[PDB]
Amino acid sequence: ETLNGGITDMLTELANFEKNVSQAIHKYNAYRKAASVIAKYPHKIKSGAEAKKLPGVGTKIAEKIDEFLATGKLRKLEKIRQDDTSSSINFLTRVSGIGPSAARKFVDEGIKTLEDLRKNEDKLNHHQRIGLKYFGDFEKRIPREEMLQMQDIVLNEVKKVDSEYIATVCGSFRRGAESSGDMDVLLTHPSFTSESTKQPKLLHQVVEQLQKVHFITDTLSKGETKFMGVCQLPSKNDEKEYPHRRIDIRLIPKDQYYCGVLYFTGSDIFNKNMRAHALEKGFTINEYTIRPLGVTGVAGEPLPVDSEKDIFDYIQWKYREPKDRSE
DNA sequence: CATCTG
DNA sequence: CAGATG
Ligand code: NA
Ligand code: NA
Ligand SMILES: [Zn+2]
Ligand SMILES: [Zn+2]
Repeated sequence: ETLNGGITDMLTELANFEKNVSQAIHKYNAYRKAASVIAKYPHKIKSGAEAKKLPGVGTKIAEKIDEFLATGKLRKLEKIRQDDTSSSINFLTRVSGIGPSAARKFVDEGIKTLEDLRKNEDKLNHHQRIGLKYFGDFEKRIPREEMLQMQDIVLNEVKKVDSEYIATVCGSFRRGAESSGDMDVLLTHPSFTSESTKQPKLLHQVVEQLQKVHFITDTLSKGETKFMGVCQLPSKNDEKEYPHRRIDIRLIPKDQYYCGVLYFTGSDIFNKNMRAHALEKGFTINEYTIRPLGVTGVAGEPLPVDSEKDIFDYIQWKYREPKDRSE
């Protein structure tokens, strides 16, 4: 957790590049298991050989560790940190809609910077376009103070549209979080469910309203259950306009909301622990539902939930306010 | 995993 | 339809 940090950190630096710059997915995968195990390892690795002793740890990675220990750096790491091409992919990626694949091709066409992009706006697609347009704003954290005003608006309009709507602002913001990165709203209607055959209007109506009154600015992707968009808090008394914020809204069958609600709220850490216990208590838990573990190995059948209250109870646990859902 | 591009 | 991105 700090006894083998530098070690894992470089391993990450290495794994990462294999993946994004080279295509070396395996390679990349290697650095990762390695970093995984060395992370868990209870002692302070004083040598490659000692390391190698580990599973996931081979000869090359050992090699690397020695050099790292032996001297405060790594030639290769240093060699990679310079190279403009590598640095490029790393940069270009920062733009919503640019993944590595794309990051690659652009560089290969000379697009390396931000302007590069701008001039080649033709080569970007819609998402990518928006992405570039909101580059800075997109990287801006969202103060909870904005989060509330924001949440305010969604919740009202979702409301005027259908009284039976049920919206929820999951995420960190939910676990108290002083600031978040984006805004994910969990959504369900009573007339939407597990067997219930679709209902796209269900999602499409609210999206409209939002854009209707201006809260929603752009659409990134708009499927029948997931809408990926951009939004923004009406600039007040002209002087202070807000940034453009990421926003997702997603429809869920009412019959498996709280699993999802719970689920989204995290932290992953809380989740695991809750997953690990549910299991003790003789259960199963996931994004969608909670089921009773049979002894034959496994087995299923959905347990019936009406609130985060129903889940905890089940695995017989202390209901945890979302504030203390941390770990 | 759901959505887009092509 | 494979393959990308979030
Ligand atoms: Na990106
Ligand atoms: Na293939
Ligand atoms: Zn020891
Ligand atoms: Zn999100």
